[PDB]
Amino acid sequence: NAGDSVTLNDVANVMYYGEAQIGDNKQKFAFIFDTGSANLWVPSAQCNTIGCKTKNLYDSNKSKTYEKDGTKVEMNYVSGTVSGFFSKDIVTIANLSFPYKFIEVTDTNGFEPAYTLGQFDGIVGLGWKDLSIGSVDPVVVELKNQNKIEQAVFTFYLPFDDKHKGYLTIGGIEDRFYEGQLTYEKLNHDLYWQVDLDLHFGNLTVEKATAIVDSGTSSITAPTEFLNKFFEGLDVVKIPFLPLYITTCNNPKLPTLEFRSATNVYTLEPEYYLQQIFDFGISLCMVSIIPVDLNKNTFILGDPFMRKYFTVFDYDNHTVGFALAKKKL
Amino acid sequence: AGDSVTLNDVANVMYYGEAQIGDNKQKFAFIFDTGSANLWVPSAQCNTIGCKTKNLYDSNKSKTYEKDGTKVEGTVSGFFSKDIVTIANLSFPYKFIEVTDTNGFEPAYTLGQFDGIVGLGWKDLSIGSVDPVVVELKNQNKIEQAVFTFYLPFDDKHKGYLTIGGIEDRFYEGQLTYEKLNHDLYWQVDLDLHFGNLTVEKATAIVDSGTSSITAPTEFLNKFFEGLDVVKIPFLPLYITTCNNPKLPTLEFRSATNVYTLEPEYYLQQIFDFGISLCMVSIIPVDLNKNTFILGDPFMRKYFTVFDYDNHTVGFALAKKKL
Repeated sequence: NAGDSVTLNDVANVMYYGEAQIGDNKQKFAFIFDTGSANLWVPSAQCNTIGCKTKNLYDSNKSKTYEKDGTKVEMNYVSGTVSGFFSKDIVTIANLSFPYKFIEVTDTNGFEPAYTLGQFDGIVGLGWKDLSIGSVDPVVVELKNQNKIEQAVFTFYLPFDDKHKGYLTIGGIEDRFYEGQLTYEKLNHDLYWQVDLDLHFGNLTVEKATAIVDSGTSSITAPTEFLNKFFEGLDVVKIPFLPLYITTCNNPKLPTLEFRSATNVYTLEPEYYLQQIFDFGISLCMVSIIPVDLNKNTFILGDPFMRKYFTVFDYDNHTVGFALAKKKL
Repeated sequence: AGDSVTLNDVANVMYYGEAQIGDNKQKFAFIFDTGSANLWVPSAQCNTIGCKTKNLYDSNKSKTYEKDGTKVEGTVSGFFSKDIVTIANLSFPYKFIEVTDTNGFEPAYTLGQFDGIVGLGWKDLSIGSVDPVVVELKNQNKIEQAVFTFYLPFDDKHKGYLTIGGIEDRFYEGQLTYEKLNHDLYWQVDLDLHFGNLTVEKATAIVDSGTSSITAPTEFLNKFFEGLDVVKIPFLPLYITTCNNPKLPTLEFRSATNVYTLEPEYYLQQIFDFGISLCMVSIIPVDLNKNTFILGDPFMRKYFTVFDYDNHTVGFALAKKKL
């Protein structure tokens, strides 16, 4: 149960990034690690677009272990659209080099404006394999298969705020990151890490909601209609044309969020979904609860929820685990 | 003698009006945009997330459709088409873009209540070298001068207007003041600028009905904002200050012969009010050519604007508060 960690750098509580490497010469890139998708991708040396103009581009010419593939591919998100092509090379994460098949991205035009605004180069998928010929095993599964970790498991620890680092630990669950006992839940489908829940948000309930636990979303997200009802009488103001929700930091009306599994209960107090945004004359916060319409009743438990709950993702037992993150390491 | 399209203002970020294409006279919502030079409508064969709630142009239904198909394309794509456009019951043969892919309009194509954009720029700004709609109309004897004007209502509770073919009394006070274009491209103009402590000689200023803000290059803007008590939201183009922030200076723009100003009250939009009153500042960073600034809606709300092809000028006057 010996773990292996990539340090995660926290920018303003909105995105967490870590470093990994590709190529025998070990080209460095910044990544979001995204439990929502399955591939590793990086912006290619031959990505022209404006977005790529600022990023670290992967150069195959300089890697003695590169191996052409050339298969064009296009994968999509909430985020949403991205295109390019498969390449094999040696990838290094935390300290483990392994041969992987990844995507060089040459088109990032439906990754705007998420991409340009961000200080990541590409994305490490920590999701589940596609049933397609021959999609790749996700990096953590591959590691297990190559016998480089003993368990196909990874955890997240995100620090309460700006002044401390976060951690993606691969291949072992480390006591240092939480208090009490992990609690575990069963998954319902295997596209991603999806959990069944009963939600109580202020006056609002939904029985049998499904929550994606997703490390690369910086908010709790919920269907528009339901979030519309959520905010009413809460004295939350939406900035027109922006996904931005502002309220007074000490708003006493703002409820503690409950999510109920079969046996368990997790709550999310205001303080974990509020980020101070302004401080002249009053303390003004953004609320990290935003509307995204996905499948029926589908909610995403992103960074705010994980800032409270250290979370374990076990491919091997098909479960997600939860416990109170330690306040200091 | 003008013809005006009514602009509806949503939240002060964008104004849209209606136009038509084709004999079956299909209707669409357009941004009327002096910072471009083509007409773009979404195509019936647009697929993307965005297009799926729009009014999509269907050549098949219009008997006056004439097929072009020339591929056009930073990151919006389609093909050219000919058909008759009607704007302000002025009807004309035109070459526009049917858009099939919407990602370059999409940091908020989906969020906006528009279908397309009618460009109001200069032919040399156009893809495909299209005479501008107002030029056509003057050539065709359909209006009286190649001239158009914008009146933007200083809030939601009022209609705005794009008037074509004439400069109308009803929109302004005092004299009109004119600047000659430094180039026939954008509606662009040499101004000396004075933003607080920063001055800049002979900057170029694009007068732009499709931008919702003033724009300045990045470094210059972040310097303008230092010590003003303005804060940026991580990760967005949003800047928030207290509404009666007394340190906010009036923008100043000078030509050889005229002076224009823009006080805080024109570049601030109220945003929060629980306890204290908070504002968003309609000045944002954009990097174009070296000393190029955009004078967007915040400026045009103070100043009624006149765009004149014949005399290669823009004119300015204080907009009537009440029509």
